[PDB]
Amino acid sequence: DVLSRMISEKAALHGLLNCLIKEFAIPEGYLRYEWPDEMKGIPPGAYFDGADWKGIPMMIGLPDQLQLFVMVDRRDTFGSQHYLSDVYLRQGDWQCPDFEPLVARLLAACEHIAGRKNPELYEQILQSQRLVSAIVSHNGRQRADAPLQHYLQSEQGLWFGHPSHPAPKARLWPAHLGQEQWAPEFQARAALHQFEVPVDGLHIGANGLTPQQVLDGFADQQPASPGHAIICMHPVQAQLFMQDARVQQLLRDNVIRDLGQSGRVASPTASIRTWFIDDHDYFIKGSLNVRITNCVRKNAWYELESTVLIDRLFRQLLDQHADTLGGLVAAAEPGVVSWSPAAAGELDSHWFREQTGGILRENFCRRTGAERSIMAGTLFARGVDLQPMIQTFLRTHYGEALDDNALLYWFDDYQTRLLRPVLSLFFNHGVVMEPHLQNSVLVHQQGRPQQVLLRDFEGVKLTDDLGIRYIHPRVRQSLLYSREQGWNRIMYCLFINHLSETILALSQGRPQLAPLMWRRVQQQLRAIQGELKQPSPELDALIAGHPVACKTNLKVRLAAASYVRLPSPW
Amino acid sequence: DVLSRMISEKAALHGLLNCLIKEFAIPEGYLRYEWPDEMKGIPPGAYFDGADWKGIPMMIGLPDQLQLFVMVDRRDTFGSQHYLSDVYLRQAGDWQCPDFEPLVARLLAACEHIAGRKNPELYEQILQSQRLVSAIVSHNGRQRADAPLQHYLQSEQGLWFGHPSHPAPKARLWPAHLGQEQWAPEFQARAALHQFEVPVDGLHIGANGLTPQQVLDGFADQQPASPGHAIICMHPVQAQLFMQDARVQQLLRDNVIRDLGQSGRVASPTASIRTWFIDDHDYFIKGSLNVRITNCVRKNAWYELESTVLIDRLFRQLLDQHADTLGGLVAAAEPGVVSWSPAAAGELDSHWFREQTGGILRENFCRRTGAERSIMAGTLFARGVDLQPMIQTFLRTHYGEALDDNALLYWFDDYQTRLLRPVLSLFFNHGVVMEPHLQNSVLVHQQGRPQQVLLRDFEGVKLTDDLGIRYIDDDIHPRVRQSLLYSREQGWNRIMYCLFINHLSETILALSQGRPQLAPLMWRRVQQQLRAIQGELKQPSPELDALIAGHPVACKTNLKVRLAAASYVRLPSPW
Ligand SMILES: Nc1ncnc2c1ncn2[C@@H]1O[C@H](COP(=O)(O)O)[C@@H](O)[C@H]1O
Ligand SMILES: Nc1ncnc2c1ncn2[C@@H]1O[C@H](COP(=O)(O)O)[C@@H](O)[C@H]1O
Repeated sequence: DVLSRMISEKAALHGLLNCLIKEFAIPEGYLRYEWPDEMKGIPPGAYFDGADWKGIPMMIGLPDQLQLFVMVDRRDTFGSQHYLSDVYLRQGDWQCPDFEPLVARLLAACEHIAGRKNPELYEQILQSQRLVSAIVSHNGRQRADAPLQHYLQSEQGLWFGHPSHPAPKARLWPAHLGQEQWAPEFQARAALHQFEVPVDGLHIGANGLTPQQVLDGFADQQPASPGHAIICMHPVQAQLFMQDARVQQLLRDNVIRDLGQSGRVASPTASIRTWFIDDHDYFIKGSLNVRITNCVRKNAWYELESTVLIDRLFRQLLDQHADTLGGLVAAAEPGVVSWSPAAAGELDSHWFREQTGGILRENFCRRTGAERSIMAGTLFARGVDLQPMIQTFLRTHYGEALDDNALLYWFDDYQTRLLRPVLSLFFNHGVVMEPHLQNSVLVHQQGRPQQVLLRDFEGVKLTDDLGIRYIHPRVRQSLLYSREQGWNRIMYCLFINHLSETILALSQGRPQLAPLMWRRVQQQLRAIQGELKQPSPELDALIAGHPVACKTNLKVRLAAASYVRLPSPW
Repeated sequence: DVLSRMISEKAALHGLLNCLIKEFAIPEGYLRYEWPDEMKGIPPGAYFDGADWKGIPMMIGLPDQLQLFVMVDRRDTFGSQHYLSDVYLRQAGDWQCPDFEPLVARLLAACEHIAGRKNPELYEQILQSQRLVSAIVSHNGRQRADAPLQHYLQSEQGLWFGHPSHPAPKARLWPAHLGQEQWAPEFQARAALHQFEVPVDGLHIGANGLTPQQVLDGFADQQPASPGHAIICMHPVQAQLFMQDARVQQLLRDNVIRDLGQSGRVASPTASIRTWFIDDHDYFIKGSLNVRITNCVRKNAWYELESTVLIDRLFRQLLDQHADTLGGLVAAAEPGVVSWSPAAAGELDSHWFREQTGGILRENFCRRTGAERSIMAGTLFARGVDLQPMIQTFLRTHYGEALDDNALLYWFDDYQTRLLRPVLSLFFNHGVVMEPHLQNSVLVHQQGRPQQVLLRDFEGVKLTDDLGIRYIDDDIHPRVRQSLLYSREQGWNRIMYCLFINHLSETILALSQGRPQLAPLMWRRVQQQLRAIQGELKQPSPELDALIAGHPVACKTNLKVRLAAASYVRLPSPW
């Protein structure tokens, strides 16, 4: 309980330091691995364990006459390391300030470096940590590695959320309407909200499903009277929707009808607005007009059309270019539904469509099996005891302690399945996936990696030189990336977001494996380069040793910023 | 170096904390197992590891407004626990964690307030001892941490930290100029012993089973002596002191005695400093050392030299006729004893001459036991240069694998039985009071399985008034008998302190590191063992009954007795 608060404060803190080190200290030059010239105020027990130093001293100089001390377990160029001491600060004698005080000062430091302040961020960092405390407390009695035993529990078990983010669990629910009833981390379940709507205003996109079968995937249609159909949305989305005067106007005129929470019974997933239904053919991905992680997460009209277009393309690449796809497994997105009143104003129509918009994703579990499939973020995350959960999950599958050569063999299998499809798609066809931890699902046979399923069509882009060569101009704009923009994304998602976290969780207690795992990534890049059918200059530079693009989560909140570069592990 | 220093500050702090818990806090009721009501100043990392609390909160109210906080691994009646955090202090005021010197200063001041007396000399002795430890850890810090457990001399030499419940374990007050490294077993010191040539007519020789001449050659080669003279030998620092005296100078000028410098056997001091080991020699040499080491002056008193003879005669008789009543005792013999004084000196001068020159021979048990099968207990249960209990690695090696709970309980059981039976057998059956603390004990083991617990040191053997004193022939100097004579209760306090607080408590804390739930199981095995031994005693034991039924055990002090003008306290029973 106090324990739960204490667990949450260390987790949040570690998230905030990842950002400081990655976004600011490494790019700008503020980090050195050295001991302070004067340790006054730091207790012996923070850096001395009885026999030796607890790892390596880390110092961060900060323009404002501010210093930061922390012990770490490794040197890493991507800023991935286990922190082995509390954080200490000096302006003067060293201090160990409380959570909030520490956040306040560190954020302040980042605001000077940035030249801008953010009124809202501070309260978001604290909100996020107070949820995590509620979460740890609620979930603290289960076996620690239980999230990795079933697909759904892994969506529900990203306790700490994104691991390089200042406010991972920021969720700004409306005037009451609840928290815990909608949180995956609380095993949230609910009947989806339903409306009955005239068919003249429906928009349906579909691939190999009839417009009727697309509706059937969202709602049982039988209660619809003729000339009508049933749409569903997040109960929170439905209450905000029934708060516009344009929806009240329509409900009073009996153009649309409210059917309450009468829909399929579903569990939301780590993305909050995508719902899972055990043994149904589809996940449901709706719009939620709510600030999740600082951002309204919505299905814009042209994205509803993106999705269809993308789905059809992956199907066409598979049927004809399977062997230049590098072993690709992806969840399809076969249908898309929205509603707007007939002969509505262009602006009204945008807003109705965006509010009611929904996508169907293939429930890959029917195909992969729900007890073989783990969201990649939960796989490489830490349990309620703050240990990386991967460690014991391998232990019970392997049948004993894993030696160095079993971690390297396992890693090799894993990273091969991530890199081969991603890099095949970008250089052979100009398709840009987004393989961060939360768009990837490992499929595994008794623990041995089989495939890494990739999802999320919102995140798929097409390059102007290649991909786009496979419709409305605004949809086109949404889909299009330059070859450079796209390569930055693939650099960040694959190496910094994903495998950097993979190697860290596998290499706990054994930091010497880290460069061994990096050399092996470098050797896998080479073998895949020779397997490509098109020019790959960008991959040559990465293989050479050139800097790697990295997306930012703190910095983008301070400036009026987007990406930095970090030196390459090889 | 900086790492070595920190290892020593941690080690010394822990020893001093032991004293405070054992001699003030627990007996006077200043101790509670309880979180502060306010944590400000203490960092999260000091009590929280990421998942759970690093053990149990320990807290001490010190009458002078001062309070103390330290995380410990267990609750213990004797003050035996592993400390799992730095030490924190607060007045009236946030918590803080002072450096070693201030931390020692404020702890000292608090114990002094209780006592009403200050001892700044003990303060300097605390700092001085920590510094020698700093040097010791740095000199030895590269050998394998359990190397001191592989050979007998090594075991005498690798008591890196000394007495673990003492505020100044390594403090040794030689004249400032004679150095520390040259005489320290922790620096693998060796030396030729210092010799004088002396006329035979002032020798006072005690021998059991040996001729006078064999006793002499036990200390030195008598070959360089001229007719009617012998060669006695001596700690070279003691010869420095012995030669200060005007009486000695006067013999030197008159050529009655000659100074032969350091020309005797090269030998290696052992943990008691004044007792030398020679590899493959029949005997240890135990000399006087008129220097303050730890809590006493290490002279063989003139009357202790007479009594050694009688206790050795006595032990031989017991071991020979009364075997069945001795509980399996193994004890190092002390068969010869030499000293010199001028034949025409009076009592006072003769007594003083005899204490400067006093020598005791003790049997090199390693001739029976084997050098590689023998370990001083003190070290056996001590921390290596890494601050880990050396017995852990010692046992895992000899057992091939990691020892499970049972394995440790079994090993403990074979150990305490062989320590307890002899000691209690000697005290109840015969009234012979031994002093079985960690340094008066050697474990004879076979591939790590404990075989004998040999016991040593006749200087502190006493005989009870009701029983033990019966063994001595009533034509003995009154002073020699006064020295041997304990009351039954004086006798019982000592044994209780040595057996259970000094010894097994340490055995148990070492064996049971990282597994504190074995301590009560182990104290229970101890208790069943007392009941067993009792039904085997030939005489009554109303004190053993009191102990079994959970009455408080007697505890010797090492800080309190240094502050008082009080030598003992009572601690509550483990069971
Ligand atoms: N390692 C991760 N990388 C990216 N997003 C993550 C990660 N872990 C959790 N998430 C969350 O998953 C959601 C993805 O949202 P989006 O990418 O906008 O569809 C965001 O709320 C993220 O905060
Ligand atoms: N645990 C211990 N108990 C008693 N003496 C010890 C202990 N550890 C080290 N020693 C040293 O062993 C020597 C024995 O002294 P004595 O009591 O005269 O035999 C003293 O110098 C002590 O400092």
